[PDB]
Amino acid sequence: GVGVRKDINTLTAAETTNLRDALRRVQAGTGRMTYDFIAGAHGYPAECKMGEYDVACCQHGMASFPGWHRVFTRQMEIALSWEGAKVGLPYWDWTEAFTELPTLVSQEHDNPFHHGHIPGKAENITTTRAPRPQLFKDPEHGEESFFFRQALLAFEQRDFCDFEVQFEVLHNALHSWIGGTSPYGMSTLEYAAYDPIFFIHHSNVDRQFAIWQELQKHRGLDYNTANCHIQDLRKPLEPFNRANNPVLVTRVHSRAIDAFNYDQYGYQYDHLHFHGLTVDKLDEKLEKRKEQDRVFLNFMLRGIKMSADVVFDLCNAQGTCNFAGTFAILGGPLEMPWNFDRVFKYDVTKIFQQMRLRPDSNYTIPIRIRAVNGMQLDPNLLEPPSVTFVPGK
Ligand SMILES: *[C@@H]1O[C@H](CO[C@@H]2O[C@@H](C)[C@@H](O)[C@@H](O)[C@@H]2O)[C@@H](O[C@@H]2O[C@H](CO)[C@@H](O[C@@H]3O[C@H](CO[C@H]4O[C@H](CO)[C@@H](O)[C@H](O)[C@@H]4O[C@@H]4O[C@H](CO)[C@@H](O)[C@H](O)[C@H]4NC(C)=O)[C@@H](O)[C@H](O)[C@@H]3O)[C@H](O)[C@H]2NC(C)=O)[C@H](O)[C@H]1NC(C)=O
Ligand SMILES: *[C@@H]1O[C@H](CO)[C@@H](O)[C@H](O)[C@H]1NC(C)=O
Ligand code: CUO
Ligand SMILES: [Br-]
Ligand SMILES: [Br-]
Repeated sequence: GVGVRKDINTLTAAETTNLRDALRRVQAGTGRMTYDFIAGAHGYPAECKMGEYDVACCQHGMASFPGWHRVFTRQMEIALSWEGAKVGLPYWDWTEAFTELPTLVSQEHDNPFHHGHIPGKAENITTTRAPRPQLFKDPEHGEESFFFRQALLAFEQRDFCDFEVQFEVLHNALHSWIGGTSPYGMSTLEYAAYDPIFFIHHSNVDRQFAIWQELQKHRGLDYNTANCHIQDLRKPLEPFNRANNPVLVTRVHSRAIDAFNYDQYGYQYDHLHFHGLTVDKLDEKLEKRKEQDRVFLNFMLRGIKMSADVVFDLCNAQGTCNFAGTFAILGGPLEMPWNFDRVFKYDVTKIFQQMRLRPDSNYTIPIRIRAVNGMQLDPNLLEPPSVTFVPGK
């Protein structure tokens, strides 16, 4: 139990009550660490500097994102343990089909997981959620969950920095589509960590990282280190490196390169079976996907000082158009500027096949970009995608 992250759907009523009691104490600010102190490491109030400008400390849009958020998620989990939690932060596997948010977080009354207070505002100013409909309805009408298929393409990657782009962009969709137009909530960088669902999401995100590390181990590849962005992964994961961090284990292991070894931080998962597949069976499924000829769109992403949803259509030369996919960017005015150094890949094989289009056919791919407050943005904010054909192996 202690330090064990369980699937949220396996919690007992006693474990649920215990986690709620521990979070209530962390949010009350009377305990060893306060919810504000921890949540403030992520976005608002800006706790980092980029020269003279105050910026959010969370690392996004870069190879250090998984390690930064691994350490952050453990920091909150330790705060809960110090206030009596007997289990670790449960993970919600949102790659399984679901029709509503987990009851742990959706219960409105007597539930610390429902929302968080915004520091600096009156006590009744809290995070809210405004969930977007595609959170619950597969926008591609495909086989299994939209999020499952996106996760498989991430898990296919055999290099950490290639994995990381797929991984992080998938994780953005849950932020965007839980928070929606909420002024304070999951869909902005500034306030997302004040909603306790942040940490249920990031427990699952961290478990996906752990699953990919198991895949890399089984493949005979790097899983406790990486050979890309080598100096970047040695930078401090601010603010966890600072002397006022009361948690020894996160303060002393406060580089992304240290964060590959999650055991040393004192936690583990109940298991790492992805949809009840062992690691060898998962990798077998990934290898089978690679036997087919596929078409991908390739997007170059960068921070745009806001969060947004991108949608694209595939239109044949006669003007018949079908929805071809979607992804999200997480951000806000406090973001550290960023540009990925490689494409974000998006599988459009099925929609090309169904429209009887080859990659070298005549077609267009219209792009739309909408900020999470609902405002349409200029599609030219992002470079148009490129098209690749990948023959089956
Ligand atoms: C959500 O909670 C907020 C916050 O309310 C606070 O917390 C709750 C728990 C209670 O303790 C409240 O007493 C407390 O304020 C609620 O918003 C509050 O609602 C009440 C009732 O409508 C308002 O009362 C009115 O208050 C004004 C005076 O407001 C001045 O003084 C307040 C301190 O008493 C300050 O918070 C205000 O910012 C404001 O300060 C003024 O600043 C000007 C500068 O131009 C100067 O004149 C002075 O510096 C000062 N003026 C004064 C003191 O006259 C009063 O005139 C009026 O007659 C009412 O009594 C609260 O003002 C209001 N607070 C805020 C911050 O908006 C919401 O109602 C809650 N919402 C829900 C949905 O529940
Ligand atoms: C694309 O359209 C042009 C005319 O606009 C035509 O000459 C060409 O054959 C078309 N290509 C395909 C692959 O249909
Ligand atoms: O939180 Cu900083 O990105 Cu999920
Ligand atoms: Br709400
Ligand atoms: Br580097």
